[PDB]
Amino acid sequence: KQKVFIIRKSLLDELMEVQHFRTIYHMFIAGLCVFIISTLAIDFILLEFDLLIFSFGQLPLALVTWVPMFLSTLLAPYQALRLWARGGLGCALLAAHAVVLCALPVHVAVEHQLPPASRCVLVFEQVRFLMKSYSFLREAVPGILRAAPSFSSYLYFLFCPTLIYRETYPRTPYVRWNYVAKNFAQALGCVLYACFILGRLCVPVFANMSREPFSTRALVLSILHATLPGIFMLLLIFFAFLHCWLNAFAEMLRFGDRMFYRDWWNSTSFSNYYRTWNVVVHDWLYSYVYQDGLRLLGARARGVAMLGVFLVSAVAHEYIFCFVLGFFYPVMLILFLVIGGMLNFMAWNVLMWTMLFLGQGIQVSLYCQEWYARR
Amino acid sequence: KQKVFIIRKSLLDELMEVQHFRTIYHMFIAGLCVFIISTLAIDFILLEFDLLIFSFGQLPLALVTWVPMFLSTLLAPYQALRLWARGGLGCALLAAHAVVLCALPVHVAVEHQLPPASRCVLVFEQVRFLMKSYSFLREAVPGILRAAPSFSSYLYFLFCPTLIYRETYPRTPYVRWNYVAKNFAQALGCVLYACFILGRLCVPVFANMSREPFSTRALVLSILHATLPGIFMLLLIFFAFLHCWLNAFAEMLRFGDRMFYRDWWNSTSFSNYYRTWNVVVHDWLYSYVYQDGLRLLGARARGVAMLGVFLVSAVAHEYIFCFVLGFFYPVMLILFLVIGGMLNFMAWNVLMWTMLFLGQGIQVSLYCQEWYARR
Amino acid sequence: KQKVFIIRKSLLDELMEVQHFRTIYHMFIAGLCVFIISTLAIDFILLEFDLLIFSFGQLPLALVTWVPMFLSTLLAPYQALRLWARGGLGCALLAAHAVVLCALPVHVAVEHQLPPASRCVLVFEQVRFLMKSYSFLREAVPGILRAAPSFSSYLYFLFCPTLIYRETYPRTPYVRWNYVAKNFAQALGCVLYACFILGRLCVPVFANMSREPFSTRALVLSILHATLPGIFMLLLIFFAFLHCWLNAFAEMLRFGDRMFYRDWWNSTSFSNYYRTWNVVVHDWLYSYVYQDGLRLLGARARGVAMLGVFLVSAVAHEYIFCFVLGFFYPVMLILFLVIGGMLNFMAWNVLMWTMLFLGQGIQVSLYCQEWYARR
Amino acid sequence: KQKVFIIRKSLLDELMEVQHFRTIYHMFIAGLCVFIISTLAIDFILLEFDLLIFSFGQLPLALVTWVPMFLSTLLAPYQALRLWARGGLGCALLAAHAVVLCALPVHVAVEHQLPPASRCVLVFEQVRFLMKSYSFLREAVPGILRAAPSFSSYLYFLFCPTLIYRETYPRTPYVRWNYVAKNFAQALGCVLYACFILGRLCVPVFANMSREPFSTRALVLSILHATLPGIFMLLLIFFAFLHCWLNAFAEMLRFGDRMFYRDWWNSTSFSNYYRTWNVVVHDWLYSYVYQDGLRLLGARARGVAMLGVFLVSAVAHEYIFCFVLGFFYPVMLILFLVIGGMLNFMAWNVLMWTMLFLGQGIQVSLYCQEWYARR
Ligand SMILES: CC(C)c1cccc(C(C)C)c1NC(=O)NCC1(c2ccc(N(C)C)cc2)CCCC1
Ligand SMILES: CC(C)c1cccc(C(C)C)c1NC(=O)NCC1(c2ccc(N(C)C)cc2)CCCC1
Ligand SMILES: CC(C)c1cccc(C(C)C)c1NC(=O)NCC1(c2ccc(N(C)C)cc2)CCCC1
Ligand SMILES: CC(C)c1cccc(C(C)C)c1NC(=O)NCC1(c2ccc(N(C)C)cc2)CCCC1
Ligand SMILES: CC(C)CCC[C@@H](C)[C@H]1CC[C@H]2[C@@H]3CC=C4C[C@@H](O)CC[C@]4(C)[C@H]3CC[C@]12C
Ligand SMILES: CC(C)CCC[C@@H](C)[C@H]1CC[C@H]2[C@@H]3CC=C4C[C@@H](O)CC[C@]4(C)[C@H]3CC[C@]12C
Ligand SMILES: CC(C)CCC[C@@H](C)[C@H]1CC[C@H]2[C@@H]3CC=C4C[C@@H](O)CC[C@]4(C)[C@H]3CC[C@]12C
Ligand SMILES: CC(C)CCC[C@@H](C)[C@H]1CC[C@H]2[C@@H]3CC=C4C[C@@H](O)CC[C@]4(C)[C@H]3CC[C@]12C
Ligand SMILES: CC(C)CCC[C@@H](C)[C@H]1CC[C@H]2[C@@H]3CC=C4C[C@@H](O)CC[C@]4(C)[C@H]3CC[C@]12C
Ligand SMILES: CC(C)CCC[C@@H](C)[C@H]1CC[C@H]2[C@@H]3CC=C4C[C@@H](O)CC[C@]4(C)[C@H]3CC[C@]12C
Ligand SMILES: CC(C)CCC[C@@H](C)[C@H]1CC[C@H]2[C@@H]3CC=C4C[C@@H](O)CC[C@]4(C)[C@H]3CC[C@]12C
Ligand SMILES: CC(C)CCC[C@@H](C)[C@H]1CC[C@H]2[C@@H]3CC=C4C[C@@H](O)CC[C@]4(C)[C@H]3CC[C@]12C
Ligand SMILES: CCCCCCCC/C=C\CCCCCCCC(=O)O
Ligand SMILES: CCCCCCCC/C=C\CCCCCCCC(=O)O
Ligand SMILES: CCCCCCCC/C=C\CCCCCCCC(=O)O
Ligand SMILES: CCCCCCCC/C=C\CCCCCCCC(=O)O
Repeated sequence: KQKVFIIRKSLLDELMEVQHFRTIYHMFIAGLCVFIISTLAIDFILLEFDLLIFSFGQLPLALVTWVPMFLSTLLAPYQALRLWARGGLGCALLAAHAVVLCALPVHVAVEHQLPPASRCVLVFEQVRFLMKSYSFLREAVPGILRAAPSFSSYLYFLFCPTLIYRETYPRTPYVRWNYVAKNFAQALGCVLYACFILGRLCVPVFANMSREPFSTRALVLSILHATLPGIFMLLLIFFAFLHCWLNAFAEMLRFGDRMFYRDWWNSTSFSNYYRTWNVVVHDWLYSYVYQDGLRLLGARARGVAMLGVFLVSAVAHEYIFCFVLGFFYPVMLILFLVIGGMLNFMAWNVLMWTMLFLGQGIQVSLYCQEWYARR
Repeated sequence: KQKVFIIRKSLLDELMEVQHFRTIYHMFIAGLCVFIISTLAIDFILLEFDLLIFSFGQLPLALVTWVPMFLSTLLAPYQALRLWARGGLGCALLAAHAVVLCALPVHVAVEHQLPPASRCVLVFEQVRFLMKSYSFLREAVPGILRAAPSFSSYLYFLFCPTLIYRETYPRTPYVRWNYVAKNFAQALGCVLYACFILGRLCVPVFANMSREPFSTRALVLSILHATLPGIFMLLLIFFAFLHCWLNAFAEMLRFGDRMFYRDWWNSTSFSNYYRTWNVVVHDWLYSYVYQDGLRLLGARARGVAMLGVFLVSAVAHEYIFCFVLGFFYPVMLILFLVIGGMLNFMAWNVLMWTMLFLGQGIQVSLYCQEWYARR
Repeated sequence: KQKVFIIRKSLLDELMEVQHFRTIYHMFIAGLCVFIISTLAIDFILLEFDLLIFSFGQLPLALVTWVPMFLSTLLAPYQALRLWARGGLGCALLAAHAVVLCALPVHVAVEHQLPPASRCVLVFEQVRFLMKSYSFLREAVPGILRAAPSFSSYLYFLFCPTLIYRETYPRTPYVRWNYVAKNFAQALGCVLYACFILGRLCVPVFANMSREPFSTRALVLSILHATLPGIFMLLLIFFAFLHCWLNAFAEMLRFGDRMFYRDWWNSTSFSNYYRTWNVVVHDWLYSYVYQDGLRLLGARARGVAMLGVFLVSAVAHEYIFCFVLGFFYPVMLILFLVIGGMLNFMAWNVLMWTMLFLGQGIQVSLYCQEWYARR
Repeated sequence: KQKVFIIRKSLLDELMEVQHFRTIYHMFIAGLCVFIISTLAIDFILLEFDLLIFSFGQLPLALVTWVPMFLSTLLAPYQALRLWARGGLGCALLAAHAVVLCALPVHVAVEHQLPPASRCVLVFEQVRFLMKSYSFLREAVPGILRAAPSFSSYLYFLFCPTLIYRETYPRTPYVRWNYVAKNFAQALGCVLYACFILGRLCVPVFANMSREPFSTRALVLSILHATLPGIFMLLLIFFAFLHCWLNAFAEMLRFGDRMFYRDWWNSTSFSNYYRTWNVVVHDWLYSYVYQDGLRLLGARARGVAMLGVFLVSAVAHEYIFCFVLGFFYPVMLILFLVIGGMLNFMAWNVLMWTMLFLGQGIQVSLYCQEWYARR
């Protein structure tokens, strides 16, 4: 079974009309308004824009080095498949493409001493492009093996908010530019909220790790003190980059099928949590690793087939982190596995939320430790 | 217009069945589970039961001095009205009743050096009894002025969750003891949550006010650091003593009409906020001060009639606080007035939530300052 | 034969209407009025409230340590039987319940140096709860043994004036609050009468036991001098705690079947005296020891079966006394046995009344001796 | 209206069959049995027969000097009226009769130093004989005044339990000698009970009045200590000499109309108390002073007519007391008047019983004081 596309609307959006959720939304904006008034009134007697100006250090060079990678992932796979579907040298071309964005974004990352944010831009873009380039390839190839995909659909697909290539993509009548303006305003608001959290309740508690004799009193209490930044960081990532950002693009491109996330907050079974969190990357990983592993192995036993998807999911995130902050030690590999093992096999809903709270409380602390032990 | 009673169910209860709210409920229990695991794991290498054992110092003497006050407010008003409705000395008896719980709970509060919690018990009980005793009198008196209320209904009314005396009180078929057991379990859970907040994120930041040279750096930043304890304290008071506790008693006594609070979190207009927060005391204050002021004055201009209710509401809360922690300075009088003036006259919803957040952030800080400057 | 309940009225109550008994009742109130006028006129040139304030020393702590015992005996037996009737761990829970009010009321009695009155409160409450908790268990268990009792009926039963659990309890139309007010007024009057007796005709004769060379002149004459306090103490216990108090609760709870005592004062045979004095505890002891001993033993000879009930009745009262005044020596064990042996086997009515008069004359004297030899 | 005689039975006798009163009766016999066992067991290591042997000092001379007085009151009035009803010297004879028992029982009382008991015998006999001799005279005389009573009826009347002379006296079929034997057994039992009270709870507390500095501490407390002997003395006088003794004679003489006392213990109004206590002397006093005062004065105003009966009643009792113990000071004149004034003019039932209790408590104390201040 390969995914078939329908015209359902993003669950939170149709839910965002129910009044009590507009209240919760307003309560969180009040929370932002409290941080901005208090930080203003304190630092007046300027702001924590220290992070934004620092973190976005070489953002010009980041975007100027994004451009050629985008041009390469645009041209290379299409030309490769087009000549290859005329019966050549494509085998070398797509491999050269696989290299041009496997070395370039690492070279430009390390050799030019990039800050974290403008590093995370390029690393996300390289995984993104690898995923959807390969997706298009594995879709188009079986069509060629009889004893030409439309270019416009490909270029469209490269900006479409989904990683599955269908060259159908059932669309909406028109574009509510008021709605996309609101969505990007909220996305920027979310970035400012995350900036305030990392500037105020994350750094000041963790700046002073130079005064640590390997005691467990400034690690456990610090982890608990940092669990709330942790949960806000994760939940803001969710809202900003899965309901603000992807819905904004799903609007601009007239893209239907806006189910990027089903109710993950309701997930009783942990399988349901994997199923209904970030459904776009889940759909790619499911279609192109699980349902291809099952075919390649021909395995009745998914036991080895799955834990393949989990292993790829585990290395991808550690690669990203290890890349973004230049840290050789994986924590979220070991934490990913130990949380996997706990929630997978070992009102149940509470345990997931608890093991998610510390699931963040650990991530932030153990990183802000070595982000300063390296500085 | 005097209030008429109907068999509607408490809004949050019928809302508590909708699944996303069961999620939020579970998220908050996860929060509690994180505090208990972390406090256990820290203080093992015992608990903050320091507060519970301290705050409930003479709780025995508190309940044993509650008993006679309850016996007096039970007997005195009924006997007085009963002989007074036989044509006597009642005028002296009700005045003696008005004294016996105006002096006794102050005497036993000050002259025995009571802690805060077992002080707040008696002060709530004395205001409670004054309010509903007077309520019964002003209901039954006009019935007597023709040129006898059933006693069982009075003793019932004295325990009924509403402050209006109707001696009808439309009732429910039977008693779901599973539901009341759940409600009291949640109420105790709420007290443990509040204990953890006051023991962990309120006291440790505020213990060190002995090292203050009248700087505004350890007042403003401390107020913002204490805004979140503030909001949790208020919102736990709401859930514990308006949906856990009063619904539990509204169940045990087969009492219908469980509308103690309409959607206050939705209140756009501030008048609506006063209308739909703690509807029981609002209903008493409305019926017996506003609609009686309007009658006494005969005033077309409510301008003096209202600001009477607000003034009584303002002195009552300051009396409680000033009593409970033995503090002569009113803050929430001046704060009550300055917040009144701001939200009353000066998407709007956000401003209320913001001016509520600091509305708490101020109360806690300015008190935990003088609770230690006196100790 | 297990007891079946009927709607008969308490014999003394229906007798209290016959005019000559209203005379005797008035004669005894005259007696009280003589003590109050004379004590007032003497001690003016204040009262014997010395005993009431002393005896009720830590009455606050007594009621606050009563509360958890009541909560435990409410919850534990029901929850245990309920899960045990779902096919568990109940066997441990009821044993933990059997401990929580076997140690707690002894600990709080001895380790806090309680006075006699506020000791007798808790010791009565622990025996009371043990008796009716066990009663409920042994009633409900045989219902479960087929190859759920209503909770409301259990909590009701826990306050019902009878120790047999029936969950039927045939009830009266309504509640004569005038009658219950009268009953509690009489009960308080009885306590004041008993206070006056112990303060005037018991202590002043017995304070001077420091001047005793083991002579029989200040023991026998003192015993006779103290026989009348003795009879008034017993007969006031009868009227206060079997016709004032239990009828007041049998009224408040709409409980029918108010036969707590048949005409004991008429008892010719001593078996009839055991049968018709304090019929509630007699009914429990009969149903759950005699009629269960007969079943367990399968004994045609009740000779060992009875003297079981008598032995339990003998140890229970000595346990109470030994507990209440902290006296290791049993007298009313030996006196209970010697009076048993005399009236059981060895116009006849007179001998019982005589052997009751000294039956009291002994108890008081032999106690007020060692209550001061220990002080 | 002069009294007319009917065949009603003594109220307590027909009441003595109702079972609860047989219980009270047995309770009082138990009380006697306790005094006899305890006095025996004490004085063994003989009895208080000291009083009986002392008080009945010259009882032989008392009876031998009773005889001639009886012979005189028998013969003199009959012979006087018989000759006087033959048309003489009768006017001198009845006057000589009035002297022969007005001087003789005083002479033999004082000049021979008689003890109290054997004095009270003769003083009762002289008032008794005066009353019924005069009664017969005032009955028979109006029959003679037309322009002979049967002797046997007179001699009978002189022993009849009533003071009104009717020479009809409606009689009963026969004589239940079992019943009269029981009555005299009870009468002797009552004398033994009174002896025990005066020997044990009256004298030992009052022997030590030689050690009094005119303090009010050994007068008020002693009066209260002696109120219970007081009430038993009065109530035993009632039972012994109005239900044991007069009913025994009302049996032996086949006399109907045994209403010597209606329910005095029920008397709400004090007029009812005078009406229904000792109805025999009341009937004489009513018939021969009140209904003759009203005739002599012809007074519409009974105000002076009554207070005549009260004055005669007041002097008669003080004469008796003053005679019996040789005490010149009247207390029960002043107490009679002060109790008269209080209960006559100034659930009401209680006050009478209270003012009776002290009404005795005073009498005994104030006498046992001067019975020893004279000895
Ligand atoms: C949030 C994470 C623990 C998680 C839980 C369950 C399932 C998944 C995948 C297989 C869909 C993920 N990982 C993810 O979605 N990674 C991609 C993104 C991501 C989210 C959070 C994090 N952090 C934990 C910082 C990193 C990447 C989504 C939004 C931005 C990219
Ligand atoms: C919460 C408060 C600012 C407020 C806002 C709007 C309207 C009212 C009244 C007129 C109903 C109140 N005050 C109140 O309800 N006082 C009584 C109680 C109360 C609530 C909070 C506080 N604190 C602010 C600690 C004190 C009392 C309700 C729950 C317990 C008693
Ligand atoms: C009064 C006692 C000697 C007695 C005689 C005959 C039968 C019984 C029982 C088996 C019903 C008792 N004991 C009793 O009833 N104990 C319980 C109570 C009791 C009564 C008197 C005493 N005292 C002798 C002080 C102690 C307990 C009843 C009222 C208060 C509790
Ligand atoms: C008992 C007395 C206070 C009293 C109250 C009310 C009415 C009367 C009369 C008018 C019938 C009397 N007095 C009386 O009855 N005197 C005669 C007797 C009497 C009774 C008691 C006393 N004492 C007070 C010792 C003296 C005489 C009756 C039984 C023996 C003679
Ligand atoms: C606009 C700026 C201030 C960011 C606002 C973020 C808020 C409005 C968004 C981001 C994540 C969202 C939450 C994530 C999921 C849940 C759990 C659900 O059971 C209740 C709604 C709730 C709690 C959502 C409410 C709206 C939400 C809180
Ligand atoms: C709070 C501080 C650290 C600001 C954080 C800035 C970074 C972490 C945030 C802000 C804007 C975000 C980016 C905006 C949108 C995109 C395009 C998408 O195709 C890849 C992810 C990427 C590149 C996001 C990654 C995370 C991001 C770069
Ligand atoms: C049981 C213990 C842990 C206390 C739990 C308190 C939680 C479950 C209760 C107390 C107060 C309640 C909240 C108060 C009002 C709102 C605003 C509304 O727009 C969304 C629901 C929400 C957010 C409620 C959800 C449930 C709630 C959070
Ligand atoms: C967190 C720490 C300080 C514990 C706080 C304990 C106090 C503040 C809480 C816990 C239980 C609460 C009480 C329980 C219920 C009642 C009965 C009601 O008729 C008056 C209010 C009153 C008396 C509550 C007042 C507030 C209260 C006393
Ligand atoms: C109200 C205060 C003063 C206490 C009064 C106690 C009196 C009124 C009560 C308590 C015990 C009762 C007594 C106990 C039993 C008997 C024996 C019976 O054969 C006659 C009634 C009699 C004598 C009762 C009469 C009423 C009584 C005496
Ligand atoms: C005369 C002086 C000593 C006063 C005596 C006070 C004591 C002995 C009396 C007064 C009130 C009585 C208590 C009131 C009612 C109850 C509740 C019942 O479920 C158990 C017995 C118990 C607890 C009684 C026991 C005896 C008691 C405690
Ligand atoms: C035979 C010896 C022991 C003397 C016995 C005296 C007793 C049995 C007699 C003498 C006086 C009598 C009492 C006097 C009047 C009353 C008041 C009445 O409302 C109840 C009966 C009662 C209480 C009588 C009961 C029997 C009585 C007590
Ligand atoms: C307790 C001690 C003092 C014994 C008292 C003995 C005296 C007071 C008692 C015992 C027997 C009684 C007497 C027996 C019967 C009679 C005959 C009657 O026609 C006159 C009264 C009279 C004479 C009684 C008067 C009181 C009396 C004399
Ligand atoms: C597993 C690692 C996470 C990789 C993140 C993938 C994000 C989802 C992928 C594609 C949808 C994004 C489409 C809209 C972004 C266009 C912005 C741009 O090109 O600058
Ligand atoms: C304005 C000051 C706030 C006063 C608080 C009043 C609370 C609401 C009043 C009555 C409803 C309470 C009924 C249930 C409580 C019974 C508990 C008890 O009696 O101990
Ligand atoms: C044998 C030892 C005597 C034990 C005494 C037992 C008393 C009779 C038992 C139960 C009936 C009492 C019911 C009314 C009391 C409720 C008062 C309360 O709970 O405080
Ligand atoms: C007012 C002073 C009291 C006087 C007492 C009078 C007693 C009642 C009078 C007469 C009835 C007595 C009849 C039986 C007694 C005969 C005994 C005898 O003669 O020895």
